[PDB]
Amino acid sequence: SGFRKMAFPSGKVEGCMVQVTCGTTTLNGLWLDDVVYCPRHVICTSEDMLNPNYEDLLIRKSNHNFLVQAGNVQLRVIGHSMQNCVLKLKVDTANPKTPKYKFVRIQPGQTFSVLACYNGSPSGVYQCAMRPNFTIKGSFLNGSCGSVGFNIDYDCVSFCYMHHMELPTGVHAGTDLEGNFYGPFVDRQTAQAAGTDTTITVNVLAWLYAAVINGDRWFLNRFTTTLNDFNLVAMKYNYEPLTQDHVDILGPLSAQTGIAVLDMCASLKELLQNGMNGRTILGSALLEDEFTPFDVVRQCS
Amino acid sequence: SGFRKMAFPSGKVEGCMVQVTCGTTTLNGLWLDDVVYCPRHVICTSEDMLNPNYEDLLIRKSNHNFLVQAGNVQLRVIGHSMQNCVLKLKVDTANPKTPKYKFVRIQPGQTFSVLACYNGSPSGVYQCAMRPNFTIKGSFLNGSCGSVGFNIDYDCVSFCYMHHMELPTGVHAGTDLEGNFYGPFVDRQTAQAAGTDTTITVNVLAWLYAAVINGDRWFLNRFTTTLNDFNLVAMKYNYEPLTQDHVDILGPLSAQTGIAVLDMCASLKELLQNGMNGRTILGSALLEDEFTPFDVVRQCS
Ligand SMILES: [Au+]
Ligand SMILES: [Au+]
Repeated sequence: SGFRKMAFPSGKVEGCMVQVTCGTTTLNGLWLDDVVYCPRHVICTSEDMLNPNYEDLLIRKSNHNFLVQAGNVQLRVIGHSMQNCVLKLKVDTANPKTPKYKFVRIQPGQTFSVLACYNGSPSGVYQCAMRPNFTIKGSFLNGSCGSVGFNIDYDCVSFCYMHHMELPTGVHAGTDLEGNFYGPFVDRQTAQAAGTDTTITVNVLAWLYAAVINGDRWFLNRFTTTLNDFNLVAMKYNYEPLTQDHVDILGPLSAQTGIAVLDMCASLKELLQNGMNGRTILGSALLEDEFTPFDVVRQCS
Repeated sequence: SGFRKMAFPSGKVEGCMVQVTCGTTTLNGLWLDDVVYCPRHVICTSEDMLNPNYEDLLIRKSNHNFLVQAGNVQLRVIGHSMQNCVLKLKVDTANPKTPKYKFVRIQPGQTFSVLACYNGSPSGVYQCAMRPNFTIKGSFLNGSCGSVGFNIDYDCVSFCYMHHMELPTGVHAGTDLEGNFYGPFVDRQTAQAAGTDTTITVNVLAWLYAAVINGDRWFLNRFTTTLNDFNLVAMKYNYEPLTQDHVDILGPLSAQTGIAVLDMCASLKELLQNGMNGRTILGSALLEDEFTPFDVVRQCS
């Protein structure tokens, strides 16, 4: 038994992490096959970030200006192009540690594991979630740009995130592995603000289902509710509106616990209306919303 | 910026994870050099766990009774011995993915990253801490025995934990890589209880120092205190008594923030005496004590 914030084994991704140095700036790149993916702001300095015509600055850059390093080995760049906000550095030698992988753009609320990297070397791994305002609450210092978020299905490593920016409000923003930013954020240093960070409601119920099968049952209570009326209380406390799909995904969680999805919404409804009375659920004094229903069934498999 | 619960990159440890099957039971083993380390309860069934003379059951076991599997490769066992509560299965082929490693027995309060494994395959990685009652609050299902906890220093992978038991109270217990259990727990299914889980106080102050450099400063307050008098309030709320060593380890954290260690103890003292008024620190509604002072300086490096 036991429940914890778990991240995927990052071993397959560590073998894809390289260092990219373009002029004076340095960050990390994702080495898959014979292509190295890195944020396109590597071709910019601190003054360009104020407002960078990225197409103009790429005109002055050539193949030998991109230094790809994989430990004590230097990769030879023989081609480069700009795909949205990412850089595709074609190299001559393929990555021998390339795993089974795809490029998947995740949805708001889905979770993924992030490998923090600096100078192409992995520093740590933690679990993250795509907040409804299309930001993430990760740990990213300077030089962490190029770090990726991934999911692992048996043998397939599903790359989904790449760090780019840190907003002036403390959170972070980035793109998928195709270069398209998650949300209305641009790779430019300006006054960017994210929306009101609502709570992934389907991820809270899945987390409450994990507390039931682990001992924490003091929040279980003798009330039920309807989907429309629970969404009224959920909308007041800045929660995501629950849909019929979210109810279905918790089906397996409801089938094993024998607690209906609407009965869990009522118990949650009382936690929003009465608080927690100083008590804890699964070692947390607040309601955790960074566990997908699939994250629970995987940890309780 | 940003602060999160980070675990070490588990890539170096994934290359050391094998499957050990002795008779009807199966679990994971740590393949370093030509030795495979696994809990010695692999030679026991469900009925033996009631009370197992481990020396007697090992008399009936030979080399061919231990099946070591590394994916689609079977390892040949040519030697086996019992070191405390671990099993040393000598094999004929050395592990090519053996990293730089040592066997270090950590102290209560220190942190380490755990790789959850089932049937010799890594499932996830999460950060853990050695609670003062010598247990851990990890996530371990059936078949997770043999999973290890580790720290990584540049190139040295410091192995420190190996999962063995799940107590009837929900927490877990295990040994170091030399077989010696952490605490007064035995590899036997009986009525074992851990002591009162106190709070690692030095790890709370280091966590509060991380909140200062990240924005969360509402808990900063205009009071100071002494070490002896803070330990009076700390002893009431089941906290670890603060020593002069704990004060010194926070030196770097106090030097950069310009907040004295005693000033942080006073702010914490008010958090224990007044609660949190429903507010959060670093996204948590309680005081987190699973961050060593070195865990903070590493994340703020
Ligand atoms: Au960066
Ligand atoms: Au086990």
